[PDB]
Amino acid sequence: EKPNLIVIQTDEHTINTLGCYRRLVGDINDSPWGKNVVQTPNIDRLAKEGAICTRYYASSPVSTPSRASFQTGLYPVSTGCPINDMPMNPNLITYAEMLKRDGYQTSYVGKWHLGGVPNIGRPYFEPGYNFGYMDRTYMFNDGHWKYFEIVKQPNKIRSYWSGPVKPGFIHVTEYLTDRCLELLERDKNKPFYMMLSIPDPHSPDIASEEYLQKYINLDYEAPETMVTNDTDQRPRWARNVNKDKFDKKALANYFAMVECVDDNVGRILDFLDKNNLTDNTIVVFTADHGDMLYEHSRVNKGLPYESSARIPFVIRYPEKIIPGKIVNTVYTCVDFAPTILGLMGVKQIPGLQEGINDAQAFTNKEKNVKQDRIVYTTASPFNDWTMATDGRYKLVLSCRETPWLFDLEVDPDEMKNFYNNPKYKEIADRMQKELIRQMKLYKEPALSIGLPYLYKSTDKVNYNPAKYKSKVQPNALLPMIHTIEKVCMRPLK
Amino acid sequence: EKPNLIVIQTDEHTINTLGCYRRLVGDINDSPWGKNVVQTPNIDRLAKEGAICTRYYASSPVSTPSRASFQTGLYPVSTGCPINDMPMNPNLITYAEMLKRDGYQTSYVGKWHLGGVPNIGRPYFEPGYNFGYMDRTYMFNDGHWKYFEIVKQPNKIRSYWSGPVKPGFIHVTEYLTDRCLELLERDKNKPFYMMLSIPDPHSPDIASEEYLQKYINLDYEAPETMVTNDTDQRPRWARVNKDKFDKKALANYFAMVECVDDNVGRILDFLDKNNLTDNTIVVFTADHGDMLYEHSRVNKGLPYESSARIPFVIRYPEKIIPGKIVNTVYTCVDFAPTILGLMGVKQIPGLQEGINDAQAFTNKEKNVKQDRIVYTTASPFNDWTMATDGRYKLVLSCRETPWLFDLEVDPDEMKNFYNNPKYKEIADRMQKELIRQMKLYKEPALSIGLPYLYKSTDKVNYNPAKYKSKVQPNALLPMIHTIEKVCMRPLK
Ligand SMILES: [Mg+2]
Ligand SMILES: [Mg+2]
Repeated sequence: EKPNLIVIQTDEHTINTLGCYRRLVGDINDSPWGKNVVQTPNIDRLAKEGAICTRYYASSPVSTPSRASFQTGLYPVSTGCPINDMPMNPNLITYAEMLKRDGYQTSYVGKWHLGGVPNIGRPYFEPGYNFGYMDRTYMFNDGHWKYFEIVKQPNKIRSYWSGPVKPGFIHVTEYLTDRCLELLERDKNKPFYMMLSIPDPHSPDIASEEYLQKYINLDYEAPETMVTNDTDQRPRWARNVNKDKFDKKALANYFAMVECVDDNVGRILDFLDKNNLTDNTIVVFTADHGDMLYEHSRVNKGLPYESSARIPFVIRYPEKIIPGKIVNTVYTCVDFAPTILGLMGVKQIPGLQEGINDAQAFTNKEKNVKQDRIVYTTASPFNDWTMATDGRYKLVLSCRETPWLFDLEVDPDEMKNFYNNPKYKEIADRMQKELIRQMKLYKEPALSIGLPYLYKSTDKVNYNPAKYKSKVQPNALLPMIHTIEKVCMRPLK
Repeated sequence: EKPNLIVIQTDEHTINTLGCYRRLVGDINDSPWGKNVVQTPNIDRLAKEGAICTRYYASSPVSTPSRASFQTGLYPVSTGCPINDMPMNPNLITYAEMLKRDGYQTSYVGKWHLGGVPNIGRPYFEPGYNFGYMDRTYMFNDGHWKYFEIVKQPNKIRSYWSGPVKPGFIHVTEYLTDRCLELLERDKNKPFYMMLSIPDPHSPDIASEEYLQKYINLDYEAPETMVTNDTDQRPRWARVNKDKFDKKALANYFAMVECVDDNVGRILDFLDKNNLTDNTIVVFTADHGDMLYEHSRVNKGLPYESSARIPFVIRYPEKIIPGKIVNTVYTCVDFAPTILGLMGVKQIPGLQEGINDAQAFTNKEKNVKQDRIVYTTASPFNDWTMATDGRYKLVLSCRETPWLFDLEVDPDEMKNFYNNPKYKEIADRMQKELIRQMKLYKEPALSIGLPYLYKSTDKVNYNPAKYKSKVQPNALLPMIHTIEKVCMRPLK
């Protein structure tokens, strides 16, 4: 009996907003922002009835590069899309194409960000190459709107970022979930692969008023990693919101968005239970990247810090995954395709897979799983930092700062550098040798660009991003391309 | 046994630079520019040994839209790329994909213009989706550079617009022809489909000195269709005066065509030596033509015959009788259905907005003519639409009142017959068909709400800026271009 696959992805979602991750490091009611943190009962069910990954990271803490690595089993340079808005190479084979080729009905509902399509001020559905997704009716490339209006039935939709909900407006999280439930009912009696990518926790921290009412008046605490000018000891790749400008209204909005998400994940899980698909359906809860959310005095920033770099990875496969399993092995989005295809018995993406198939970690009987492994992450807009982690030690190399070594056992809040401590010399050496080796193997763009990285603490910063930029002539035809995309390619009539 | 397919396509190539088309309308040594016109012996061989199409037009007289229509059997709006630099829909099936599905080894050497990839100052090889093409090593998206230099063997090339020529420099036409022949030798004993798209005629008009010396000092005459500021009676959609005629540019254009024709001979000589002529279909065509000083215009995509018409010569010795002339009107939308019908290959699944007229080439008629009207569209601004039955050409526009052309009575297209009472019924039946086809093929002008004039009494009230969009610039493009040059398409 071929297992079904449902992947639920969020955008800019910090693991600290999930109770499953907060309980792993302490009380579920303690958070960087205190006790009024959002509770995630429905997502936490997947952890309780399955496996939680404590060291899952984005290949790059930016949307397009991470999403690309999740589909391809490849680092962002080999996907064609290391920067946002770049098209993913249409010739590359995705895990969805492998599922399609094994007789699976494939559907994507939500934000793609891999099609390279223009912004038309409204959701751009069916964007770019299918990449193995048969139903892309409710797949749109990019947008931060919170409300949708349905002008024509298929997917002719007007989008709105803010404002009260007008009479025919639907909150996007509910809409996309409602659409996914419909496709799930149609394919419940066949091998099906559904991916719902919800964009809500993302940047425009604007939430539904029925969710905001529950958080706007509550009290929140500024994260203890927040800085003041005289207490700023952060690396320069992270030097912004000082403790004085911590915004509790934006925090309440983010918490309200996460509750809408968890409620809507529950409707998907309630459906599976009612239609008896829980046992033979693999459910994954994940995100493209996380959010600093005022931690380290940063917000919405692609950083090697845990809150931004780390992504939630919770998987429930009742048949082959024991409940309460914790996988501590370090992983990136490059590992998803080989691992998910191995777990489902499906053939691997042919040729180069720069990741590992660790389906054994979930299929074995060990309640706590850890393998000795190092993984590397990359910076998206400017490739200005690189990072390697073994689970406890995190090494950051940059053209904007001298090397930084973090110890999560001794300093979980990543507030101190241990690179120059002679007691950590062997660790630093091992981590630096691996980062350089992985940088060369996975074609780190910084090496091709010749960025001035500092591999020694004696080095000085000499970096102007302008020298590595290629100024570009503006296309005079784009004003007319935008018109034909709106009125001809994606018409509201 | 499955026939081979070789398609040779040029860029911005007027039919009047081909002697096959010049002899169908007058003397071969008679041109709008005089008797010093380029002679095209090798391309003329395909007309003599096969069929010539007297009324073949581009779907849109602009590169990306016409190229997309040729591959997909669809008008440019349905290809995803009605305008240049827009990418073709990667989900669409091409005739190459249908050939790949029937065992054909498929290859493209030259300019694609459908991948939507960025300009990197050098050729961008392997551009975007394969679209049924299995060898795209020498397929580059866009660029009209005259010389290539090979830094690293596969496809790592630096490009020159026109240099004093250094030792490593290879002229693009010869380079691309050299690579096609290398791929043709490797697949000669298997069913093969090769397309060679040469960008040469389309250009900043710069030819190799070996070919330019043959034309730079000769004498050329300004076309009689040229106008002065005081004798201009052209439609406003076409509004280079005489005296701004550039014979040096013309010489460069003719020298470019002679290099092309010589290089087509090498492909034809290869087929003859390897005995592949009889079971290989060879097609010579172009995306669109060039006004080349005719109607006092040079490179503008217009409904005039020099821009709108495309060369279409086809030789299949097994099924096509030598000397055939097909006068049925066609657009590039018709190629895929017809080529697949001719090769006995499954038609592209789903909607085809064109016809499979392989019977016209296979039949016993030396002069084929069936009643049909076809339509062409304007690429950048959808400002004009055209319909033709072969003799009468109707142009509708937002910049001018309706224009009816009679190519029997006025082959130089200088007069309007729409408001001639003898042509009232023909104009009415032509306009009805244009509007019917415009609605059927989703003409963008109707969707944009452009102010098209459907009566001679109408007045032009059109502001293009009212229909154009506001475009914010992308901050990331500077860094994306660096990644493309150093990571995606490196010279090292
Ligand atoms: Mg982002
Ligand atoms: Mg052009």
